[PDB]
Amino acid sequence: MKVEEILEKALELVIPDEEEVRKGREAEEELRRRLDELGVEYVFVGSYARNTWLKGSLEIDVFLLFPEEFSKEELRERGLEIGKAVLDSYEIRYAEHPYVHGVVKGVEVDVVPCYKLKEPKNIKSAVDRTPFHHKWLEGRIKGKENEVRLLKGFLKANGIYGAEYKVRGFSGYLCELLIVFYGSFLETVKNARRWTRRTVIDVAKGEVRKGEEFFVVDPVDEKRNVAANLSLDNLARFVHLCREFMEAPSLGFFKPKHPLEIEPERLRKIVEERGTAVFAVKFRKPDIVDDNLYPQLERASRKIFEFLERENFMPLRSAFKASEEFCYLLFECQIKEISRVFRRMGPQFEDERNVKKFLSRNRAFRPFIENGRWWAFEMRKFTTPEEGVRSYASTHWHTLGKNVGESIREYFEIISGEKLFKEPVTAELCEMMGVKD
Amino acid sequence: MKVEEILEKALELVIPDEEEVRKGREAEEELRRRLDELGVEYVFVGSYARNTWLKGSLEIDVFLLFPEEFSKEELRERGLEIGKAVLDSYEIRYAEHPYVHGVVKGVEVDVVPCYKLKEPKNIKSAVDRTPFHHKWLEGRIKGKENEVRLLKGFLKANGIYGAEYKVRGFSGYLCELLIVFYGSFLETVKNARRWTRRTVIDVAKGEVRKGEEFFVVDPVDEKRNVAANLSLDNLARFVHLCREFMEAPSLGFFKPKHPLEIEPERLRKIVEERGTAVFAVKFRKPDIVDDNLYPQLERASRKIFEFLERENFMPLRSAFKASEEFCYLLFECQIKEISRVFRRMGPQFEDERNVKKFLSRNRAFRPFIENGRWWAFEMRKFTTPEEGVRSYASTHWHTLGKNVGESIREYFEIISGEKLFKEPVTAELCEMMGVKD
Ligand SMILES: O=c1ccn([C@@H]2O[C@H](COP(=O)(O)OP(=O)(O)OP(=O)(O)O)[C@@H](O)[C@H]2O)c(=O)[nH]1
Ligand SMILES: O=c1ccn([C@@H]2O[C@H](COP(=O)(O)OP(=O)(O)OP(=O)(O)O)[C@@H](O)[C@H]2O)c(=O)[nH]1
Ligand SMILES: O=c1ccn([C@@H]2O[C@H](COP(=O)(O)OP(=O)(O)OP(=O)(O)O)[C@@H](O)[C@H]2O)c(=O)[nH]1
Ligand SMILES: O=c1ccn([C@@H]2O[C@H](COP(=O)(O)OP(=O)(O)OP(=O)(O)O)[C@@H](O)[C@H]2O)c(=O)[nH]1
Ligand SMILES: [Mn+2]
Ligand SMILES: [Mn+2]
Ligand SMILES: [Mn+2]
Ligand SMILES: [Mn+2]
Ligand SMILES: [Mn+2]
Ligand SMILES: [Mn+2]
Ligand SMILES: [Mn+2]
Ligand SMILES: [Mn+2]
Ligand SMILES: [Mn+2]
Ligand SMILES: [Mn+2]
Ligand code: NA
Ligand code: NA
Repeated sequence: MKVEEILEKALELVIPDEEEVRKGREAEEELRRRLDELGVEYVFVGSYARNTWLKGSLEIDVFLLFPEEFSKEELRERGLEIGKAVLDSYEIRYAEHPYVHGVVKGVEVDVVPCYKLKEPKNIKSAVDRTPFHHKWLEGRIKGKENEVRLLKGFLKANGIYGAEYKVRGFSGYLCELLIVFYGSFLETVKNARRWTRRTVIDVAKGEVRKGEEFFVVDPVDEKRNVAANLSLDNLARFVHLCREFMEAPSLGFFKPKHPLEIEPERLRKIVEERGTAVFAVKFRKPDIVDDNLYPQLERASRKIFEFLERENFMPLRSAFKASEEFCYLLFECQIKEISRVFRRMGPQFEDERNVKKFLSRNRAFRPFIENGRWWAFEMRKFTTPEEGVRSYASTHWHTLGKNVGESIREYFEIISGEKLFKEPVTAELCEMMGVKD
Repeated sequence: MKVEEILEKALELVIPDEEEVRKGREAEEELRRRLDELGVEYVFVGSYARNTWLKGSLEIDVFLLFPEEFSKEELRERGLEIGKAVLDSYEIRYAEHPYVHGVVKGVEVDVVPCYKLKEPKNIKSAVDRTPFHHKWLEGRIKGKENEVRLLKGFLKANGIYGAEYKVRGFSGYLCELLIVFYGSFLETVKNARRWTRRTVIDVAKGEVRKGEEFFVVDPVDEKRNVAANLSLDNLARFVHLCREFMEAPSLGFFKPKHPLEIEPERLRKIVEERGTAVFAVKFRKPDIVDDNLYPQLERASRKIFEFLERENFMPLRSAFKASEEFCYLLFECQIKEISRVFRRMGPQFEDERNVKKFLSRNRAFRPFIENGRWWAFEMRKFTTPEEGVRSYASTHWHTLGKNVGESIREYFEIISGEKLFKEPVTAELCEMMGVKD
């Protein structure tokens, strides 16, 4: 319905509602009140400050600004003190150096202590450059706030907003840098059609060039890749969505797909048509934060995938899910049953001592020579992919992530069939198998 | 029972019997009679001449010796004429240049025409060096005739005597050169324990050295490998048999193993225990000689093996058999059934034009991105190895050898199970699966 009219309608799905904007301003004024009474110098940074936050993601970022001559724990101990006095409730979170996360009048706030540096040139981590992030964007982004919200809404409706590990998508700072570089949502989307996995966007030089990896150069620190947490596959999904949108634009690109919600009977039918083995490893969810859990689920699922490939079960795809109580690692394989017998490699015929050792073992069938080398028929200890994973998980839990592995050691189950379709995984199965509406 | 006493007992299994020696001498005298009346110059060569032929392999080789100045077809036309006058019956065989094979008083004779060269130095093929083979061996092998017969009997009882393609073993000329080089059967067997696939035996230089392939240098022609038709796997089998014999010598090494002769019920049991797919391609045997047929059966069986590997049926081993009326190509696979669905590779995400073409095809399930590249779920046209070979044999017969392929084009069958155990292939199946006594 013409690109320009679709973008006007999308603004209603992307701009926060009335009670959100008011809820936020009440919390900000109260927060100013408490900090001012303590005599601390501070600055509100982030998407709240710059009026670029997406509908439904209200969150207030504050940095406490201190004299340049204070030690490492003079900023840690003192900075925390103020953060605990100013919030209704709090939690010691850990991004790189510890900060405070809490609530003020029912609104999430982060309080981060750092130096008051005149000019940046002083490297440490991402914490100490964040004030300079705000300083660089403030007033380069003025007038373009809705362009930022269009880009964030687009990305969110398609599951790729956020740099946290559950997502591996686009951060808020990244969205704002893109809008500054290209000028608008529409120009971002038109130009991203030509991005590659080697594209380097150098915001401070107004330059695009080729490199070894996808790299967005932080204008505050030339060694920092702002797109570091963006996965290759999510970059690919975004380039394809940009091409599709420009080919046939729709308001539907700004709305989240309502899920498949299939009945166990239709899934049973689909699994019968495909002729595959479909199963899950179930275990208790360890008590750790998402940014620690999700890298472990990814690793555990890859190590089991690699086992299935090496054992000739021909895995197609894998997925994983965490609920409140349990985690699930999901697999589909092309092979449901393999023969008991397999071929084990022995030595070359010339090597007399090692040939004697190879032929000494008792076996049911006779070894043989093929292309100058000895081989023997031997028996597998499992013949289905479910039996294989039971064995792998019981013995090699120590490679499946520190905490995920320790949980599997205590308890796991392999589930298939009518039992599997009753766990909260039908949505992940459907996506993994490419099931249509 | 002591190596030396075993070798004395083996001489009875290796030396021709009474009526064989007499049957041969009658045919030789008659043959001399007929050639002498024609005024042709000739010489008896080969294992008959030198009294080195194994029990049960009586055959007389004659070469007709002609003046040096006769053209290529002056030796072909004239040489044939004499060969047809001298034999009771005949056949035009083809080794390299045509010769005559027939019978005299119930004994096989070959008559080959070639030049009467003073000194060898005149290269053409293996035909024109054969008189010089005899000349070089005559009287180097005197006194060692039973040593040669021990070596041939050893090799025969173990299925590796003969350079013809059905066997790919040791020729008679090769056995005689080995006995000259090492001095005896026992010294041959002790030294062959250390042969490798790089061993070069240079009989004329009294030297063993290393090369690129196993090579026995003809003392008449330094460019000719006398062991050219010996397979790598039969060289390996011979080195291992030599090691075993010296470790625990037995008369049993000179006797042929009496076969397994299993009942269909025991084979059914074994196939059930292994859990594999076992099947054969059956077709009519083309009307051609063995040295043409066996290379074609080997090729056809390899091309089908390579198909099964490429289609993920995990073939273990293959074999082949020709009876009087039919041929059989035999296979055992680890996978009895594979899923209908498989993963087809598409283009990298960057390549917009080729991505559009890939996503245009109608399919039952949705394509997906993985590690920067597009993939699609598609459906196989067969799910068992038997169904796969039916398809391969029907469409790609043109790669299965000229004559074997043309027969399969006219008629073939895939046979498994209780039907398979009733064809004359149980012995080849047992060997292929390493079945024990
Ligand atoms: O791990 C890190 C490191 C550094 N920072 C830095 O802290 C600042 C605030 O981090 P946010 O991710 O909250 O940025 P935001 O407010 O712009 O976006 P949304 O909440 O709307 O998603 C950003 O400017 C970033 O540079 C992180 O956010 N996370
Ligand atoms: O490339 C490979 C990898 C692994 N393997 C075999 O599979 C097993 C598991 O290999 P994994 O890599 O899945 O588990 P792990 O890290 O716990 O390995 P280990 O420390 O226990 O060795 C190993 O014990 C190895 O022998 C291979 O044979 N080849
Ligand atoms: O293809 C060829 C080429 C050449 N020759 C040459 O012709 C001669 C006779 O060929 P034979 O193989 O009949 O030799 P043989 O008589 O020594 O052994 P057996 O029959 O007892 O097995 C051999 O000396 C060889 O060099 C072939 O036999 N075949
Ligand atoms: O390495 C290979 C070989 C073969 N193939 C595929 O399998 C088929 C049969 O490959 P074959 O090599 O078994 O038969 P052929 O000689 O008759 O091959 P064509 O002349 O018909 O091509 C071919 O059509 C080829 O596409 C591969 O995909 N990869
Ligand atoms: Mn924020
Ligand atoms: Mn924040
Ligand atoms: Mn927070
Ligand atoms: Mn930075
Ligand atoms: Mn392990
Ligand atoms: Mn002969
Ligand atoms: Mn002959
Ligand atoms: Mn003959
Ligand atoms: Mn020669
Ligand atoms: Mn073909
Ligand atoms: Na195990
Ligand atoms: Na076909």
